[PDB]
Amino acid sequence: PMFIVNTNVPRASVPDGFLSELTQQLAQATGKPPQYIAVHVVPDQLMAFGGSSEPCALCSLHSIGKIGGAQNRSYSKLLCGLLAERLRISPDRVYINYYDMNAANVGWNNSTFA
Amino acid sequence: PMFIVNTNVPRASVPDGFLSELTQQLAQATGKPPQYIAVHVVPDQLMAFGGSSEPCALCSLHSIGKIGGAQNRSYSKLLCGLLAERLRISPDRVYINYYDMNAANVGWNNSTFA
Amino acid sequence: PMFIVNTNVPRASVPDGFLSELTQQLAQATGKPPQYIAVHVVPDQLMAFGGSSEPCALCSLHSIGKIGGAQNRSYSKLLCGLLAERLRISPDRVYINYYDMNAANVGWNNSTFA
Ligand SMILES: O=C(O)c1cc(-c2cn[nH]c2)ccc1Oc1ccccc1
Ligand SMILES: O=C(O)c1cc(-c2cn[nH]c2)ccc1Oc1ccccc1
Repeated sequence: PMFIVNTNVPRASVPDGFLSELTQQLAQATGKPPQYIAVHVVPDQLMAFGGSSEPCALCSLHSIGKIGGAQNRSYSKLLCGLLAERLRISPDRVYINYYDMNAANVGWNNSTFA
Repeated sequence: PMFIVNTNVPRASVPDGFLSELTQQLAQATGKPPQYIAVHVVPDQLMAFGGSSEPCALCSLHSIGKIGGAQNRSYSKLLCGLLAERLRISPDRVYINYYDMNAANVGWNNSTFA
Repeated sequence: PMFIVNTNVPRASVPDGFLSELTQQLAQATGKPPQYIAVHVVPDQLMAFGGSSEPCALCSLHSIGKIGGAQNRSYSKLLCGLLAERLRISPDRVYINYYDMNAANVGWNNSTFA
């Protein structure tokens, strides 16, 4: 999968090791090999949630297959938990958008998937 | 609703309270509870529109329902106007990608909206 | 179309005129009018690909209508070729997500397309 986090929480508060932990945990959760997992964190952002500048996060999980009701709930729980634990962002100020990418619509290594 | 603005307009040009303004106008325009309205502004971007460096913006508005023909026309007029008045970006150098997210694909507060 | 590059390659490693080259090349590959081609490059990002933080890119290319595997493979090679040659990014560490936007869900110039 591809996972992206945008947040108003500053650079300093992003623990070293956090990108690795997202890669590890996302492999463990999705049933996907970690070699192709991409993770992206953007701190120091001018954003708001409900109008308020209290810590928040706008996130994105792109996957080729394996997206739906029950799975997206378990990923939400895992990643909210991780953002709360590591960046002190409350779960109710996190949004995670899930996308099921069709294989031909994902470019990689001078071509596309499958 | 989630609204994101990326622009080559510098940090200094974004007026104080712009995020709240976007949150008020989006709450009106969509009829949605204000607590669910997220906004994000990214200034100083290395962007071009038509190959030119002139002020421009690339935006997106994600929502669970309330996305379609007339609504999007109206959102575009509202939002381009706000970007013209506040950021001094000509409407013809603005894109806003609209997305109608299914409830099961939007994570929040340790779960999804399903 | 709209092309967006996010990378951990620094600001300085991005050559001058790279946005015009991307605009040039996208116009000649796709046949689309250059005036509506939007490009966005975001250097110095905190990201990892396959657990590792060697130079990488997570990209997107949005078009109105008409997406297929033949075109996407050609765009992938073209775009991967430009990132190798100019940004020193190995093609096996580049994702490009393709999207077929409906005309009505792309806001522009106070209205939407078609
Ligand atoms: O988890 C995925 O399905 C997966 C998803 C993506 C992706 C990048 N942007 N949008 C989607 C890339 C590689 C993947 O992993 C693969 C690993 C091996 C073979 C095929 C895909
Ligand atoms: O190349 C495209 O398909 C195209 C894509 C977009 C777009 C913006 N955000 N997401 C997609 C806008 C105009 C386009 O070009 C057009 C040219 C003429 C008429 C309509 C669209």
